[PDB]
Amino acid sequence: FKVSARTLTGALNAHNKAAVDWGWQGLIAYGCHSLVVVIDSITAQTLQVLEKHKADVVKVKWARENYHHNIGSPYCLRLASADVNGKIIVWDVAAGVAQCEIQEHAKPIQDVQWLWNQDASRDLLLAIHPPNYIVLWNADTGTKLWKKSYADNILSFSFDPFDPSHLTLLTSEGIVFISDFSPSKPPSGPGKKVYISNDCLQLAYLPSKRNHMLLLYPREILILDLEVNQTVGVIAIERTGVPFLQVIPCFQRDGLFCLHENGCITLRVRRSYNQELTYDLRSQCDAIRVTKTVRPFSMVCCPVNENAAALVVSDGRVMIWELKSAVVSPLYSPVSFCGIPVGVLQNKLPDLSLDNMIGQSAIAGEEHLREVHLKFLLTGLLSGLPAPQFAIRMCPPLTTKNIKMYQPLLAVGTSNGSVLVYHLTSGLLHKELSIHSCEVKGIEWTSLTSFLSFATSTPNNMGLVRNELQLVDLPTGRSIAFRGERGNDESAIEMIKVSHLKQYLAVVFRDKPLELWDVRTCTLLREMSKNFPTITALEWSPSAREHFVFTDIDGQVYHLTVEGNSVKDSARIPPDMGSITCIAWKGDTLVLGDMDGNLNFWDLKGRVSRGIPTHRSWVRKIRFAPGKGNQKLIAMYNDGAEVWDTKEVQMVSSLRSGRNVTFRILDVDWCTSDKVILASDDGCIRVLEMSMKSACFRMDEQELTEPVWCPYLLVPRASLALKAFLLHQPWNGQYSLDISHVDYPENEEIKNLLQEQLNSLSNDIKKLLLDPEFTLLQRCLLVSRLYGDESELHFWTVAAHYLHSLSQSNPLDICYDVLCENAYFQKFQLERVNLQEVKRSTYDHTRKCTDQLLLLGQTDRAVQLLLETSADNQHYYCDSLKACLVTTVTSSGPSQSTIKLVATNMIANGKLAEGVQLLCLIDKAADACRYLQTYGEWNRAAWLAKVRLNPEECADVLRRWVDHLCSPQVNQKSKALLVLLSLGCFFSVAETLHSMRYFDRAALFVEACLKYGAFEVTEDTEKLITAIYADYARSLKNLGFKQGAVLFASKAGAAGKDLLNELE
Repeated sequence: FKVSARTLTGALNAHNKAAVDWGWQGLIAYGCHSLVVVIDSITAQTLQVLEKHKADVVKVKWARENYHHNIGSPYCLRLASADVNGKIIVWDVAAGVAQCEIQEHAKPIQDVQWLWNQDASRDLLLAIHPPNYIVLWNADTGTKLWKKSYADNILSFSFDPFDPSHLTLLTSEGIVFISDFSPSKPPSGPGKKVYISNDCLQLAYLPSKRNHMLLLYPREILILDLEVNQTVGVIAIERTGVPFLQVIPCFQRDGLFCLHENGCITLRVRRSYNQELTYDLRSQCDAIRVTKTVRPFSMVCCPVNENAAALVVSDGRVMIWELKSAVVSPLYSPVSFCGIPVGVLQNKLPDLSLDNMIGQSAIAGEEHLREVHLKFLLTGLLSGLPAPQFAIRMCPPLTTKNIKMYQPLLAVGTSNGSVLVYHLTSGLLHKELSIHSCEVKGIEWTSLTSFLSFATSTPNNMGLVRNELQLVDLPTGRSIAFRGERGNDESAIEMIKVSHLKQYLAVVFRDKPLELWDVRTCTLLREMSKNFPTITALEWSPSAREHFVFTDIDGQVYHLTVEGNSVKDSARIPPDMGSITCIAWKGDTLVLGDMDGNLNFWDLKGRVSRGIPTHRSWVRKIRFAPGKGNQKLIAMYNDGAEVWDTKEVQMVSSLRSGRNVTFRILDVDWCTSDKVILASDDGCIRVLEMSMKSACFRMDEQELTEPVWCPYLLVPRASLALKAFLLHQPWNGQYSLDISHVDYPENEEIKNLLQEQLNSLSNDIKKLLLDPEFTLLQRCLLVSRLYGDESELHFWTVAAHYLHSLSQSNPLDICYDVLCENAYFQKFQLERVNLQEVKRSTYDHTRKCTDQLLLLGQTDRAVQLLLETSADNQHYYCDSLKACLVTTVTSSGPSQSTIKLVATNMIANGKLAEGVQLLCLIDKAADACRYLQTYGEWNRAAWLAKVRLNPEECADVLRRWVDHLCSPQVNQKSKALLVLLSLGCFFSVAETLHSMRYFDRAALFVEACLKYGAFEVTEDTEKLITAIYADYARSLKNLGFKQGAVLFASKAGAAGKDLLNELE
């Protein structure tokens, strides 16, 4: 029965309103009063608690994982936190030790967020320093990069998911836009500022629609369009409804998660089946009770599957919700499962992720099917310690007569009237029972499965107080009265004592004589007479003759003996210095505590006293350490606790509040012979060592009732090996998920760790893995989903979709933009320009709408819009001439040389937009795209090539864009890879993947292409395949996995013979 040091959390504080985050690793972290707690959602149990901050935690943000993982960059957990004092700590949650400290000024940190662009460096952090300072930090060495100051009060900021160089700020005046964000130089100027026409609640971008963001209001939700700076969608609640509190967008599908003031969560999905954007409510949960002391703070959602939500409320309760599908605007099931379409006889898992529950986006009012209904279910619940002022007690110490059934139980009393039972080994709450109707004053144990507790009611105008005494047996939970029915007119009870052998019991009142009881018989034995000294302290003798001693208000020490019903007196002691408030007895030493702060070390062997003043204020309670020959006591004062020694008088360690520790001590106890338990005033219970020195709790040595699936807790050499084992499932004929069938010469401990990690997977995941018809692409997608990585998650979906499309409507979702088809993109652009045209307001918008329509191909509706300029505007002649020209220039065969010359001259002189517009207007978009690319506007050129142009001319433009994206001054290789995959050039993708030392993603891509028939093994393409196979085999050999290494070396051919010469 080993006990490890640990801490237990309770209620939350007002400063922890927005301290919670759900990262891609699958763990949820929230901020306690001064601690960070990491919990799991699948099993709902606490895993690791971090305690180093000296102030309240205000922000917790998980790290981003958008980079290739290898030996140099293995899978690790990284956390960042901020406090009120203005300190930022970078955490490595595997042992409890920090890696970086950042502090500037003495003001609270208002916003912390990582950078998603990790192509070059993955240790960049941006934080806001009040009042107008923004600093970009480094998470590796804590070195400042640049500092920029503004002339406003920045509240929050968000990053553009599509353009890394775009950043926006929310100020008390308006919104500030930055378009020159870079880690090398600070922003040039203040940027473009606009004024909204103060009480905004949230500002975030929309990851589903480009150039879209939302503004949160208590009664309204606004969708804003960037290129027109106009509202295109309003989400409003009914007249009698609950105001909004928070909103969280989604990426896989166009949806929003909304949190209300009453604790309700609603899901809204964009309408696509039967002018402004409309979001229809789909699912709703059940509201929780709202009280002046209990209120929800904020909610989080899973960023990987977007099918689970977590809610945090003030009292420490965590609720986990799940979204389920079953078979207003209708919704239909997806066509492709795990990246590829499936039939009607294969196993399916619609609840695996959100994208597998509903279909892709569509335009309402267009000609086109199983209905899908979504509902919310509560499957998790976590509870913590109640309000402060606990009352704790420890189980009887472990002797050699009860080793078989000993269990280290802990009893904690609260003001609600309930008693909490803990285990202290696994850390889980064992039992919770409601006993009393008022605050519990004391808890004492009578056996290993029973204890006693008492409570008092509110005194009246005279002083008489109702007394309650209940005996509780833990396995059954029964509660019965001990004294009986004594009425509600009696004096209160100060203290109760149970003898060492659990035989007798004493009850002490304010002005009532002492009473002696029997635990087994539950009958009275003897009641003291009226002429009895007042009781101020009492203690038994841990030595059926049992002895107990007590003192009076004067100071005289009285020693009495008990044997059955007869009670006699032993001896007397001369008075000795003020009034005694606590007595402790063990062995032959007796210790007395006084008001002034003096401890008299009386020893009943030589009649000698040793008074050692503590120079403190007042002594509350003292208790000795369990165990024979263990002469140690802990003394509780009004400012802290101290550990002493009764053999040699010398203080061992001290803990003073305000000088050494930041919190107070409300109760002390003895867990084991070498550990102590301290109760804090903030609602925390800590188990510390001899010196009460804070330790670093490590997740490696921790016993858990239920295994937790987390590859990040394993060694770097194990996660990659497990990934390789899972990817190539068909080992040596049969299918199995145990290590002991494949050749893998490593130590037994890591093998057992891998086996227990595998055994914690869900039944449906295991069944999907054990499917002969589950193709390699689906396996790769499932592995990417399980590991929580984003790079492969984005790569494999697009790769599989394009491979299946080219091998042979199911279109790609619009969340990829330039990675979609021409017609699907063109339809969305037409819808967007129609929305823009609907809500034109002034002359500064009609011109822009006409310009957009003149490049989207609409020629008939642009002439009519042009013929509307007023007769007083100075541009009437220009607009009329342009309209007439557009009407008469519909011929493209003859008389086009001079028009092209004029366009080229206008482009050369500086006017580029007009020249490009005219060139696209007459007969040519490729030349306009070339000129746009020459001047550095790559995004508009790519958009133009996607809208117009045949799929034979856009290929060259996109290849040039990819080549530009590969420049060392940009470092955007992932986007170039995605565009190359969209272009259907698999050989170039494989070559550039091999050039970037991606030894696994290239081999998997080659295998997938060979299976799907993209390129054959000819006399020219065999060298690259052989080199990739040899490199992957070497990489697998470097990890200790010999089976995959030899399997790939066999297929390598003539470049793997040397590797096989040393493998075997």
